[PDB]
Amino acid sequence: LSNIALTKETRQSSTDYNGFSRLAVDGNKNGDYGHHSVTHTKEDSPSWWEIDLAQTEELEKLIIYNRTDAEIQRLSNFDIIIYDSNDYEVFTQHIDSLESNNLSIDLKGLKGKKVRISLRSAGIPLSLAEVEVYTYK
Ligand SMILES: [Ca+2]
Repeated sequence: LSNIALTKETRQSSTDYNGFSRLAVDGNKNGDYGHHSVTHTKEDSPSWWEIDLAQTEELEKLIIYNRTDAEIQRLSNFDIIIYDSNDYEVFTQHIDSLESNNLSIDLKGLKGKKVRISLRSAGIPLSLAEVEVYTYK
């Protein structure tokens, strides 16, 4: 397995507090906001974040690392949406809440090019410490 998320092109609904979208693919899973490795949107309707894998890949695993210092509850009631190279949805999963600072999803070789994480409660900022996307097997 290799983490092909690293340094892929990212974007998000908006940015607050220097929480750039790229911070979720910098290879640093520290969720303490002041360690400067956690994304942050404004209070959007909805807040979302997206990664472009640059071409279609066989996806083995997705790992999402939450913020940990404060407001950890914000990463809850959300959707993970995977799209093909033509921007059509190929997979959706709804998440009620995280119990630990992270969630792992096996994708069993699902082919996709883009991954969006989008909150279903409007007004809530999205903050991610790290989103890792594994291919290989
Ligand atoms: Ca990070």
